[PDB]
Amino acid sequence: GPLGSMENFQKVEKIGEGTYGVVYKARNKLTGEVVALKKIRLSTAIREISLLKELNHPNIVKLLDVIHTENKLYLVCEFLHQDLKKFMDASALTGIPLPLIKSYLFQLLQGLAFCHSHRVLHRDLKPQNLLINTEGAIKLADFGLARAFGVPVRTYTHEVVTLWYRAPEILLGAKYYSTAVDIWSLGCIFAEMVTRRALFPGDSEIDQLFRIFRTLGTPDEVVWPGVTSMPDYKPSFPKWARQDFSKVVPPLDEDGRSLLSQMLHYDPNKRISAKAALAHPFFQDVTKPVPHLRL
Ligand SMILES: CCC(=O)N1CCN(CC)c2cc(C(=O)OC)ccc21
Repeated sequence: GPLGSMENFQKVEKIGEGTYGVVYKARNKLTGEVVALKKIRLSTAIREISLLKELNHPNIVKLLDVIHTENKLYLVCEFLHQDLKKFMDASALTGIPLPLIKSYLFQLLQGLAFCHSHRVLHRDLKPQNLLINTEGAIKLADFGLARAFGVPVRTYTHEVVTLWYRAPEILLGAKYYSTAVDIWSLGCIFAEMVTRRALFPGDSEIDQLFRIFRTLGTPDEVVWPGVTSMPDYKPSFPKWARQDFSKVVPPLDEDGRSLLSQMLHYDPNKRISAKAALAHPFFQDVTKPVPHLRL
């Protein structure tokens, strides 16, 4: 077993925790570089992860190296100074300005268009893993693997937001997710930036599914062909009627609501793609504003 390959890094503070890893702000004792370090205590993962080292995009957090040591895997990443979750909480009383919301949505759709073109899915987009900098950029981080691994961290306080961004086909037991799962997650994040409240804040898998049903209507073969034969579908689901989007995301203009409605189509095969969404009229006036960041 290897040793010593981490002596060059000085942990500065903890910045995140997940089911299978802990994330630190760290200073390379030699380089002087400040990085983010994910520590996973302990195959197909090595090839899948090392493939993420080549997916380089201005809207994807750069993965710098992958360091295997003493039955611990380290991921070394570029460091950003704030995540969208904290920025959204910092703006809860003022709201994020719409031109900045639009900029952020456009950039993340650019990021997803890139990954999806390379047949990479994120699988777990959440405000907490969208990272922002002072110059107005936002970046995707913490790509979810197809086969999770690593010893679960016993100190992991779970989070209320865990299921809030999960696409309905995942919740209904689809075995093979498509890139449409990421568009759903981003639509949920788009709505939350606009309204300052989570769109579908479910606290169990069935609560998550039912919160979606009460808002968009219980799906049937009319809007989602094949849904009634999905693994976890139950003919005994309650039958809620669809609400109108004017009530779900005020104060979003008609272009925004139109784009959002397409990001939240039940049928993954009808849900808009990242590339098509970039062409939506909502973005004809997109700009790149500066956020006001504290630290
Ligand atoms: C290499 C570490 C990594 O894989 N990830 C995904 C895990 N997290 C979330 C805590 C993360 C945060 C930051 C960051 O700059 O936070 C301010 C940078 C990278 C990562």
